[PDB]
Amino acid sequence: MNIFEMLRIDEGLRLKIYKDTEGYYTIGIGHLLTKSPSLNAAKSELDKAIGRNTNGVITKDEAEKLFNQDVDAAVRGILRNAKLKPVYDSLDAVRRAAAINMVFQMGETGVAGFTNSLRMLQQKRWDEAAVNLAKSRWYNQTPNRAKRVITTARTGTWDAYK
Ligand SMILES: [Cl-]
Ligand SMILES: [Cl-]
Ligand SMILES: [Kr]
Ligand SMILES: [Kr]
Ligand SMILES: [Kr]
Ligand SMILES: [Kr]
Repeated sequence: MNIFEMLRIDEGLRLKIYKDTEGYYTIGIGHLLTKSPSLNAAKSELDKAIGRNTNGVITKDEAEKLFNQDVDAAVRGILRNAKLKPVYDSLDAVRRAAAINMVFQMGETGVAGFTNSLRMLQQKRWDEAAVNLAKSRWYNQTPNRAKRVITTARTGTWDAYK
C-alpha cells in the first residue's frame, strides 16, 4: 500500500461529474471541481482542467492524471507550510501517508488548524493524538474514513486498509 492506493480506496473512481459528501461538484478520484452550486460552472472548471470539451465525462487515464497532480500538489503544499512541514518530516512513511490523505481531503489550511493534534503527532503521543483527532467535525461527518486515517496515524501500519 501507498498513498495512491490509499486514497483511491477512500475517494473511489467516478467518471461522470458527481457531488461529494458536502454536496460539491467533483470528478474522478476526489478531484473537487467547484464549491459553486452550478453544474455549468463545474463543467467549465472540468474542461479547463482537462484541456477539452468533456461534456462532464472523462476517461480513466484523464481521471488518474488529475489524481496524480492532486497528490503532488498535496505533498508540496505540506512542504511549503511552516506549521505542517516539521510535523511531516518527523513522521515515518506510513504516518506521513495519513497526513497526506487529510490534506488532500480538507486542504492545507484545514489540517494546519489541528494545532493540538499536530503537536502530539510531533511528540509521538499516538493514542493521545488519535483521541484529539476524533474530536472534529471531520470525524463526525465522515467517520468511517476518519477512523481509517486515524488508525493509520495512530499505528504507523496499513491494517485499516487491509
Ligand atoms: Cl487542475
Ligand atoms: Cl466516511
Ligand atoms: Kr502534517
Ligand atoms: Kr497524520
Ligand atoms: Kr493533524
Ligand atoms: Kr494518531
